[PDB]
Amino acid sequence: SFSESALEKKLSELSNSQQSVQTLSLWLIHHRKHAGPIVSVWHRELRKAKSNRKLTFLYLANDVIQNSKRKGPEFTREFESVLVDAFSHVAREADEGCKKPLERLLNIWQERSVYGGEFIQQLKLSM
Amino acid sequence: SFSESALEKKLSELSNSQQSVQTLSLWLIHHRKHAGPIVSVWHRELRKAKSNRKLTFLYLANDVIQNSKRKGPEFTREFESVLVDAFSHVAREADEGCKKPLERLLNIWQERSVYGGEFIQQLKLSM
Amino acid sequence: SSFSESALEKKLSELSNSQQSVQTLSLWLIHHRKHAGPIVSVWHRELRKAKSNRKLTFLYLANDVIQNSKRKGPEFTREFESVLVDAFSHVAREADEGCKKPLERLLNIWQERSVYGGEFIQQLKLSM
Amino acid sequence: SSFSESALEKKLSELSNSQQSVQTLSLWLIHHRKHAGPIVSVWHRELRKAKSNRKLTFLYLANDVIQNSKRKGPEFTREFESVLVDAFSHVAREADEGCKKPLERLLNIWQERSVYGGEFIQQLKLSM
Ligand SMILES: [Cl-]
Ligand SMILES: [Cl-]
Ligand SMILES: [Cl-]
Ligand SMILES: [Cl-]
Ligand SMILES: [Cl-]
Ligand SMILES: [Cl-]
Repeated sequence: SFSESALEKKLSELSNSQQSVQTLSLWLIHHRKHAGPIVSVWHRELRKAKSNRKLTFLYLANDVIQNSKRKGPEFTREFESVLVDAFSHVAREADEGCKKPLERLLNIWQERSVYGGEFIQQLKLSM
Repeated sequence: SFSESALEKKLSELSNSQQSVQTLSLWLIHHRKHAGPIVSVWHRELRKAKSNRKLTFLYLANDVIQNSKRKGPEFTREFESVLVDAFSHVAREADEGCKKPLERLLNIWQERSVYGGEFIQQLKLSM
Repeated sequence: SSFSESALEKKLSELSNSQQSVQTLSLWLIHHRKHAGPIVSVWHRELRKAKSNRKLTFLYLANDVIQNSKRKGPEFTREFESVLVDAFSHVAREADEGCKKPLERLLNIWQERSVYGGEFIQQLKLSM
Repeated sequence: SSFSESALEKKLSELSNSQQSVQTLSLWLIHHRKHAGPIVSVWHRELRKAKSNRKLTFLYLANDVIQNSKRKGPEFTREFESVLVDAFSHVAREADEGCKKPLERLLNIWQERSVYGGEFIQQLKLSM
């Protein structure tokens, strides 16, 4: 049964596993009566989610919208109200911390003295 | 046995699987006699590799350098000559096409008429 | 991009487990629906060659192509009908036959590098 | 960041299969080596709760901590010695017991959405 608490839990559990997006999309479409609150929760949770989890939220929106069309235009219309905000948020958050693995790599190298501090500084500056 | 052809093949097969980097690092360290050509091939192949494959090449360099230290300083020294170039290349390539999934998403939405052209244009502009 | 079996092989070798990668390739395959026969044939050839951890994405791609091809014509539904059961069967067998592969590859790393003594590896190995 | 079992649980829940994620968490655990006992205890508790596809990363993290902890002291080598065999055994059992999970989840999607008739699903299902 649908509950906003059940949704927060499934969104929190939304992983990188290939089945994750489509499995959740099936449950969301079964509960299309609640399309408005679903999108409201999705939007709130997309903003709260970490930089690396955000892009999977848009994949979820894409799968839900595309597959909901054969059932009703409610998901298409509900998502339409938040998508400009959603895309602009993910696009700037993608930019801010795109080199996060590179920054993390140099931090590991510094802390584990993989190279000397001067060489670390050259690598940092090269970014 | 080591061959630059055997290396190109293993680098080409270097995937996202958790074991991929450390498994290849074991073979590269066994063949540390060839550290110079290994790094030369790695560097050439890192540049030829696609944007999404490039970061795994640096993870490979990190694992090789860290683990080679108990055997000899050759990998540390050989990598030192190319790392400023390697990091600067990955850091700009990360930036150029960070929003590649977002750009690809909008292209799917346009082509599959998920939303009308005017709404697609708003989403594009929001990036 | 103009259709060719070589272009398709390169696209399948670069296919990743991401939704945007499956769906971007799916757009190109449906644009080239005139070649559904050769497309399905190459897809199946490349699926069998593919690494155990890459096989599942091929099935996600087939489903995305079939579902989205319907509004364009019956070509892909028809072409995949004859191979999808065998394609799924292959993935079913290979997933069982290569299930222990990540733990075996992990153990291989630990046999070579772990600082715990020899009996520890045997204990891990026995657990499997 | 100051050490706490709650901070560690949050860090483990955000731990990804990427090298930079395993190694960044590993830096923090070795900095907090004074708490090796409680760290290993939480790690093991969180590994068992973790989704089948997330379990393997915990083992990569344990190995990175043990290898890099040595130059700092014997705390982590000592603490992981007593649990790593059981931790590995759990992953060995769960990988076999949940091997067919991705194909089963794929079939679940196709049962709900596929445009091929009912007999097709049964044929896929029989292949497993
Ligand atoms: Cl509710
Ligand atoms: Cl549905
Ligand atoms: Cl050679
Ligand atoms: Cl080694
Ligand atoms: Cl299409
Ligand atoms: Cl450390």
